[PDB]
Amino acid sequence: MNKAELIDVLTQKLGSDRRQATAAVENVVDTIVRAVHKGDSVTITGFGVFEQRRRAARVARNPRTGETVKVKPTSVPAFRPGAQFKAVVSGAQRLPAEG
Amino acid sequence: MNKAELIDVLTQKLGSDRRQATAAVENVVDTIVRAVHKGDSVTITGFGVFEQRRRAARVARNPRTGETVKVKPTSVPAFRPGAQFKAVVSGAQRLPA
Repeated sequence: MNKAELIDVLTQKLGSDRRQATAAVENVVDTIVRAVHKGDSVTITGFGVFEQRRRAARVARNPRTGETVKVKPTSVPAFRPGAQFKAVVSGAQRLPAEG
Repeated sequence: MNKAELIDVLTQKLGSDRRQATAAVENVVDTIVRAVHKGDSVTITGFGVFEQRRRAARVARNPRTGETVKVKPTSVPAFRPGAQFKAVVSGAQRLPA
């Protein structure tokens, strides 16, 4: 699923026009990204937690020379899948049914 | 930021009712989860890629008993942060102003 298709899907669920669904996706993404960039975590309960992490000084291998090099700490985004996302994908919980 | 706060911010950006922003968040979530569930990946370009992976043959120590067991294989969700999401968080690229 590419982003346009995500938007087509969301359009039918929301009963919006496509521009609205596009705005929603882009602005969900942007809200998340700006929070994390501030060092805040974002918990979308059930789905997962987006956060910023600070990778300590560590080792990596320099592709162009093959030498191991010690690279500097780096702040990185991460997502921890929440229990319900995991439960569903692992087969331990069924997806929501019409109700 | 909690989910309700994400919804409040989205309500404000979209100029919608809160109920609509709530639908937006929950149905974005459901669309992603369900695609990963059927084994497909969802690429939200810039942001990242949600995917399903198969963990096979992993060991673990049952911290109840202390004994090392092989854990039976499981399919798991994952998210790979996108190039641009990393570039903002790392400080490489500035956010749009």
